[PDB]
Amino acid sequence: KGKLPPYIFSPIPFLGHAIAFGKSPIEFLENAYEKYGPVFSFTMVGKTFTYLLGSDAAALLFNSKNEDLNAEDVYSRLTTPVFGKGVAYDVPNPVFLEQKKMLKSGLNIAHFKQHVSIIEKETKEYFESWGESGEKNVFEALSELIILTASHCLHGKEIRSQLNEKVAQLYADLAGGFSHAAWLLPGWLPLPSFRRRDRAHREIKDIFYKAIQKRRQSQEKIDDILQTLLDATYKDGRPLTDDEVAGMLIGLLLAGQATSSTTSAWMGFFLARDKTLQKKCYLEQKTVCGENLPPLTYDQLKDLNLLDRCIKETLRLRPPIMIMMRMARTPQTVAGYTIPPGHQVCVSPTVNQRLKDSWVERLDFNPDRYLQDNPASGEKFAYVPFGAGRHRCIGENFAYVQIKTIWSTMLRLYEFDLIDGYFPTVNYTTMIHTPENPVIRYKRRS
Ligand code: HEM
Ligand SMILES: CC(C)=CCC[C@@H](C)[C@H]1CC[C@@]2(C=O)C3=C(CC[C@]12C)[C@@]1(C)CC[C@H](O)C(C)(C)[C@@H]1CC3
Repeated sequence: KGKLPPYIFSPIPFLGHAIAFGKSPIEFLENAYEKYGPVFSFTMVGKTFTYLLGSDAAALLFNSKNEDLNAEDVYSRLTTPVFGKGVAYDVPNPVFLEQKKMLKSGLNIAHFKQHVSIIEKETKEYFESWGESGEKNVFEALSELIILTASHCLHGKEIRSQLNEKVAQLYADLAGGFSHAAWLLPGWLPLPSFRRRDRAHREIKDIFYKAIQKRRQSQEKIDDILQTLLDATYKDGRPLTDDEVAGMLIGLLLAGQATSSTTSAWMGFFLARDKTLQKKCYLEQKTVCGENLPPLTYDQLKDLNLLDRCIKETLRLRPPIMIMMRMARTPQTVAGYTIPPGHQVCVSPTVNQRLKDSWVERLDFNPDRYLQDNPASGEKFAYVPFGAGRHRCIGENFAYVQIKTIWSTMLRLYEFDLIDGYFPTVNYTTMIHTPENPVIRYKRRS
């Protein structure tokens, strides 16, 4: 009822902080935290935004019911142009919850066991074109490759065979629609995400009419994923339209690719920058898999603990998801403040995960930080790259399978280096932080 969180003055009448935030969001929220503490509001584009920084505040959002802090109210703008109607934030949460469970069917030890071989092969195949040595763009490569690995692993061999590396460029433009601008403005501007949704939709639509050409009198007794969707029905019983199916396959692919490819690229540069550490990851491959480095198996992954912490530290310093957003529909209180209905409520993993008074040597890439007590273990919500509560990621496990496998394979192929000391800066083009000038030097390993 009572007290609003501290408000941050802007001299710009309706825009508010839209420009400064859009240009440098992290810097902004860090500065805001030092001056206003962990809970504050500011205006952007005639709207009020309340951020919850650090673990104790962020808990309000993470522990929230969707009825009170609503996701789709914010997210539908961003994702409905990308996935299309009928799926995700374009439907009630009870429906989206049903879809979420369909997609979880593919995600268990059974499938992961097969995934590891697919991924290792796709990777090795892909990086032939790099030959023995050079200087190349590793982010473009992983973007291409992970289209292939993700579609193969999650979507099946059939779908995979109709996709190729040109589809990465569709997906860059899909992900291009996850921008400050798209977040805050009505969709009438130079977003070509719509063209790429037209294409990615068509591409995925051929595939239904392919299984459906057989679906008539050919009932598949080969286990697939598109099959699961076509075969499945909602709680109430109704079957998914060809449109629902299609959207969910676009989303599943983006899910497997967008967050993984930026993360994978960053790890590259962190390891290229710290050579001692890259060495040990290589040695770990041998210690764990044997000096003769045979093909990778799912069961080897759980023991690649250093690489595991390298992924963890990358997601700490460069999470692919910088902020999560909800719309307050009912008043809410945190830290002695009341957030009224209408506030957009936000948390930032990026910020939480380098908080000046939580994370010692906050900006250092040190994966050994997890071998002593640290906020990821000793706080509930200081480390949240995959989120928490009712909205959290179903795909963390697959994600780690893909990135470990790709980077296990890649360390076996090459030794990586920076080019004249240059460590990529952050590119805030989109709300998925990619690295600047992501060209890595590489030569043959061993
Ligand atoms: C590094 C890889 C990934 C990261 C960092 C990541 C991160 C996240 C985060 C932070 C959320 C929370 C959204 C929110 O609270 O508003 C989320 C939700 C989700 N992610 Fe991911 N994700 C990744 C990979 C994947 C993969 C591979 C899949 C599917 C196979 C996937 C599917 C989902 C789904 C279905 C949700 C649920 C959204 C909701 O319930 O509102 N993600 N992810
Ligand atoms: C159901 C199918 C159609 C899509 C399922 C995946 C979808 C729920 C996941 C995948 C992409 C995803 C998570 O990584 C993303 C977000 C939350 C949930 C999403 C849409 C969101 C929307 C969370 C908010 C972030 O700021 C940002 C806009 C970058 C991402 C975009 C990607």
